[PDB]
Amino acid sequence: AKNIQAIRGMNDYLPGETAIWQRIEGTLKNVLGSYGYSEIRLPIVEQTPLFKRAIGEVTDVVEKEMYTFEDRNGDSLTLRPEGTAGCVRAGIEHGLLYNQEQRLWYIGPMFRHERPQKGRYRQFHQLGCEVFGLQGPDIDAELIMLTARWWRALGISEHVTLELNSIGLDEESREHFAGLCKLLESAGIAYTVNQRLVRGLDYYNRTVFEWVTNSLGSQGTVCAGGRYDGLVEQLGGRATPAVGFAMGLERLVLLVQAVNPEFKADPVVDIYLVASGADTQSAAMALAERLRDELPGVKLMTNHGGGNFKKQFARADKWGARVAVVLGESEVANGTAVVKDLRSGEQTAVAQDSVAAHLRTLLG
Amino acid sequence: NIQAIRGMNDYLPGETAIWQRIEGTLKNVLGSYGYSEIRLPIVEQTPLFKRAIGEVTDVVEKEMYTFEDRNGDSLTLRPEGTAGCVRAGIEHGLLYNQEQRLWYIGPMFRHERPQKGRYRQFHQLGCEVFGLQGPDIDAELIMLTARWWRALGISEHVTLELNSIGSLEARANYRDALVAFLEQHALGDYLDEESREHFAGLCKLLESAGIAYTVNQRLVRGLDYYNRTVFEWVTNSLGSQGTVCAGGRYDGLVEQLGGRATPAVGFAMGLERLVLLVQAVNPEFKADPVVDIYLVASGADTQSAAMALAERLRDELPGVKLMTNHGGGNFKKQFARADKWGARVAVVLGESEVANGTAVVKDLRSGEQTAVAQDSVAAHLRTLLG
Ligand SMILES: Nc1ncnc2c1ncn2[C@@H]1O[C@H](COP(=O)([O-])OC(=O)[C@@H]([NH3+])Cc2c[nH]cn2)[C@@H](O)[C@H]1O
Ligand SMILES: Nc1ncnc2c1ncn2[C@@H]1O[C@H](COP(=O)([O-])OC(=O)[C@@H]([NH3+])Cc2c[nH]cn2)[C@@H](O)[C@H]1O
Repeated sequence: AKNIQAIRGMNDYLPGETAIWQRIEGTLKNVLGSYGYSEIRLPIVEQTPLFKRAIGEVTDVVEKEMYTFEDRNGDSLTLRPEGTAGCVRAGIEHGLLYNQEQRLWYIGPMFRHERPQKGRYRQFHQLGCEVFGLQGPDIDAELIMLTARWWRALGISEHVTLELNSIGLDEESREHFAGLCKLLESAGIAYTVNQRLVRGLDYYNRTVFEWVTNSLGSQGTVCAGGRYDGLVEQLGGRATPAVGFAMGLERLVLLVQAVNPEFKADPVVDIYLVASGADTQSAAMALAERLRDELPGVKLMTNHGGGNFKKQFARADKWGARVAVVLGESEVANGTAVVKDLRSGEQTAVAQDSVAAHLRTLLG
Repeated sequence: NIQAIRGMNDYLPGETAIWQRIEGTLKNVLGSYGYSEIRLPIVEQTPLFKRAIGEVTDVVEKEMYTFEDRNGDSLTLRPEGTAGCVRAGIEHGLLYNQEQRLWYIGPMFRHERPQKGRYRQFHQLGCEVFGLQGPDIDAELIMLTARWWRALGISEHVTLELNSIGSLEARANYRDALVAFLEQHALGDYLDEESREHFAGLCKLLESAGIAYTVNQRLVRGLDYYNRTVFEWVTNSLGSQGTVCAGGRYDGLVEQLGGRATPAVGFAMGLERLVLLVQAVNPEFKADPVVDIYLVASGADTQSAAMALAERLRDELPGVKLMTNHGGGNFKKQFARADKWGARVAVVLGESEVANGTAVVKDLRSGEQTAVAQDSVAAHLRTLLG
């Protein structure tokens, strides 16, 4: 017997912390849903040439970060360090791009071999967004408006700055960049043009932006994206315009918990089901299942493994149950169930056929 | 151009939709039982899988995707989730003298020959409960699954196979007999006393719940950490290679992996097999369109107007899916794009409308369009959509 630890730089998100993640995620997804964007799920592993061909060879990602390995069949495989390439790839592969428009988003883990700190993980997660078929600066502005809406939704708008600039400058890129700035101004979105802003990836053409934070609630940048009109062709498909971005969920989760500790998730248990005595378990479990039928949306946990009423009532407190449906030998024979409000301590005996209604009132 | 690694799929917008509807329902039912989500790393030290799953098992022998890290360490993309789960639990002190009712969803990697229900990158939704011994929690897990089947309406196409493989002793006693017969040419008979009680109590609980099962004495799982209770939910619609959900006890794994002995039980399900079984048995488990309202808008400097009205309508109509057309196009092109997405209504925004402060609300299903003041469109849409 020995202990195996987690690969350094790879994290486990425990029960308490995932509850926050679930809230933040759903909010993000909900807003994406309101703009008409569809979800696409892509492979964690792709062939190495994809990342070499797309990201660029003199990039520090390709140079020193990819987690690459050789498959049983000699093929070199690489665990995705970002997600646009795979997207484009899947796009070209199923023929979703040629003379079509797609507004997609994706979420999942990315991998990069890096020396961990505040916001640098070896296994990290991105919410990414990509649109195909639209060139003008209009769509460029829609994406920024979308990010903007996310900040407001999460209550962190006063902690993210927007950086902007074009790496085309040539005439066309100027008109296009100007139009973008102008849409932003109209939207009342506050920006800062930065001449030295260039992304670490070699596939961006005109537009390049970045939302940043000072709380280092991220690693500075929290979201970053840009346009890449040539990547579809470069990877073997007919030329199509494209733009998107991806955000560091860990950074985001960090920024929110910092800007507003007033954020919380619903507790896990609403009702705890205490039961003790000879042959009560089947009764208790049968009741629990009925309460589940009648009370859709209630989080009810059935104690298991015996324990006296004192221990069980304490388990109810551990979980944060507000109500406790109790049931011993008597209740079972009499066809009742003791409903105990753990907040006021007021318990009452109710006929089982009426417990659902009672709980309903106690929970609001 | 590059293709995808064989045995690893892409889930497109169309099907993605069916996955989220199925996943939600799953997560919702897990929530109604008080189970918490836990998230674990996709890669772990190879020795964990070797230690946990067993050396002479098919997974370890020929399916894992191992490789070396820059520092010499052996890394393995997980082929299952229980090991990572137990590991993370011992590592953060979540199991000692504690109870947990966890679940997780994610990818699992196995190097197998791709078939109808076998892929190299597959997804599991699993459940692990630590700290409870008796057959009660075992029965709960089986009921949890039954609720899912009903929720998804495939209850009629999934059977339950059950079996007890007793304790270490019984299995080490069954060897002599088994092996002896093997050299030459039943498990239930070497089952220690304690294991027979446990399995009977378990069975006694399922009958009462009205859950139908079938004891299968040749049912052993393909992993080596399991102890008493063992089960699999199987479908004849071959929506899978057969088995859609499978699990069992594994009381000794937490200690073996270097922690204090705590009991544990869990299971994991193949989402692909499930999604397949559902689309099969439930012919039209239709998901809703990605677009409700499409925003037409052509004319001089109309876009800032359109994008602005669009932002307002999102604030007023939370829940609606509204897509703002982009890249120009004549009303004819745009109305077509609306059809493409399946928008039921279109709010048109020409040059007049900008000036007159109106917007035309076009009911795509009946063609009857009307001009409404912008302060009243939200209310107008609200009605058209019900
Ligand atoms: N090791 C890490 N640990 C934690 N968070 C990290 C790590 N590396 C990057 N991030 C997060 O991911 C964001 C985007 O990463 P990137 O700068 O490599 O660009 C891109 O990925 C492009 N794919 C953006 C894109 C998508 N579509 C178009 N352009 C960063 O701003 C940061 O929040
Ligand atoms: N290549 C594949 N493609 C698609 N689906 C697949 C593939 N391999 C396995 N599955 C799914 O994973 C389930 C569990 O099969 P398993 O025998 O690998 O055991 C286990 O995973 C145990 N760890 C379950 C467990 C957790 N806790 C206790 N027992 C199968 O019933 C099937 O639905």
